[PDB]
Amino acid sequence: AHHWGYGKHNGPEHWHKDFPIAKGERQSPVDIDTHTAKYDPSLKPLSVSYDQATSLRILNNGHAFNVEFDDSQDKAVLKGGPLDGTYRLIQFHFHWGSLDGQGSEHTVDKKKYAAELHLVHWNTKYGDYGKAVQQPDGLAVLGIFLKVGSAKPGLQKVVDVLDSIKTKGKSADFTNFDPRGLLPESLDYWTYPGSATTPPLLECVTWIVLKEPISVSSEQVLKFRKLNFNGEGEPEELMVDNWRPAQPLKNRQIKASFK
Ligand SMILES: NS(=O)(=O)c1nccs1
Ligand SMILES: NS(=O)(=O)c1nccs1
Ligand SMILES: [Zn+2]
Repeated sequence: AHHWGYGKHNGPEHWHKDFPIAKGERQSPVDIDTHTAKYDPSLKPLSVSYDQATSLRILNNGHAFNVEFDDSQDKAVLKGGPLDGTYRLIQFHFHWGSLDGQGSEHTVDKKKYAAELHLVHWNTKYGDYGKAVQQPDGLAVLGIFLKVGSAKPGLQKVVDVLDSIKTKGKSADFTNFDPRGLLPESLDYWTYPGSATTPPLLECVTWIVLKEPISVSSEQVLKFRKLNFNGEGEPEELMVDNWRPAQPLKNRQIKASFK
């Protein structure tokens, strides 16, 4: 069974041994070189349609926490931008650091942010998530950087439930959460073809990374860092530094939606 993680002994440098696609041609995350990314006037504005989102549950899965949505019909969808068709929101989660100077997966001119939010969506033309991840255009992940400054009011409900899901395998009800409160003002973005950033690292993602970070407070991110990778009663390993470093860009172009 899976035994990968973020530690010295099972972290990103080890993943290729059980997931050889780790060394593939379209791995994520990557560094976004802002001077090399080309404005593409053919890209569209994103359409983020979360008005009818139905959050259900929050789960500590031993790698991050996922806020899960009802994806049994088109309630919260992502369309437009670089995408063809309709992508349904299934879950969001974050990656973060042990200190504010690292935590993001993507970097911008080598700058690491304190954390990165991933809103994960699957292409409805493949019928279910498991089928979608087997396709090069199966997922669309909306990535949003977090910097530390003022509090993000819409994040507080998430932070306040974390005490109840401290350890791997714990979940809690998480209904009526509006993910619109996690977005920045601008939907300007970069996009490129990549992969999931956790094993099995499937090369199925169209990445859409927002240029504008959101601000969260130090206190909010400190609460992320109180979670545990371990299960209940096991030796405590704080859930920190659950980010994969930037991978080689190889034969890919990062496109900008903005001039
Ligand atoms: N990250 S991994 O699953 O390939 C692994 N490395 C050592 C033991 S298990
Ligand atoms: N961290 S991520 O959003 O690229 C992801 N991995 C698996 C499903 S979604
Ligand atoms: Zn992620």
